[PDB]
Amino acid sequence: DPCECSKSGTCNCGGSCTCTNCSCKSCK
Ligand SMILES: [Cd+2]
Ligand SMILES: [Cd+2]
Ligand SMILES: [Cd+2]
Repeated sequence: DPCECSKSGTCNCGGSCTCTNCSCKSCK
């Protein structure tokens, strides 16, 4: 299962990360 980021289509890691198995440079 992909991360809500790639799943949903619109990442939302602006501020704090909550989702699991992430891989964004805006959080990581
Ligand atoms: Cd993200
Ligand atoms: Cd994240
Ligand atoms: Cd994510």
